[PDB]
Amino acid sequence: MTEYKLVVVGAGGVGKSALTIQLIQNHFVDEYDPTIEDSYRKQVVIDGETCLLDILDTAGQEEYSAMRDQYMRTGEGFLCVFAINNTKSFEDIHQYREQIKRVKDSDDVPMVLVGNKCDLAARTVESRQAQDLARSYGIPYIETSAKTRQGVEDAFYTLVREIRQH
Ligand SMILES: Nc1nc2c(ncn2[C@@H]2O[C@H](COP(=O)(O)OP(=O)(O)NP(=O)(O)O)[C@@H](O)[C@H]2O)c(=O)[nH]1
Ligand SMILES: [Ca+2]
Ligand SMILES: [Ca+2]
Ligand SMILES: [Mg+2]
Ligand SMILES: [Mg+2]
Repeated sequence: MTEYKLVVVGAGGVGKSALTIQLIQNHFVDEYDPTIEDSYRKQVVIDGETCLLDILDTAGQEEYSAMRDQYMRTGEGFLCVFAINNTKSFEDIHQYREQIKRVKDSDDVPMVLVGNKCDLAARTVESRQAQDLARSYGIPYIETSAKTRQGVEDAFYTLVREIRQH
């Protein structure tokens, strides 16, 4: 069938693993175990097409960031994740997009900007700010909560739909 290689990137603690695990395994990981590099696979039907999703869950911690470049190289589409209660994670999105552009040697790589932890009330990144960033990149902005599952499928499926416009 059709395989889509998705890669989840972004600062430490923003919820990359929680997001991926919610999508693939349908539960919320409450604890924080920093990731090195993990992969998940799942068959799903997206807009009538049977899809194999290969999802790479990457390290956001510099200390665990080892050979992230080598893992990112294979990706066909990237979720760039920040947390809406972590202004620095938003400010650092550019670093991740730059790394993507380097590893893919392209300025045209499918991506979605994701503002996670939208269930939390200590918001310091307003939707409009993130929309403006996404607009400058020519990509969608979607808010998610790995905790409530809000927007989780939408984020990943939207990325698949971006890969398809490639
Ligand atoms: N309230 C809330 N907490 C969340 C959400 N997503 C993740 N968390 C919490 O935030 C912490 C970090 O989540 P995690 O998914 O491990 O982050 P990460 O981006 O994978 N970290 P790392 O880069 O170190 O691997 C965990 O305690 C997790 O429960 C969310 O949408 N809402
Ligand atoms: Ca643990
Ligand atoms: Ca390069
Ligand atoms: Mg993780
Ligand atoms: Mg402000």
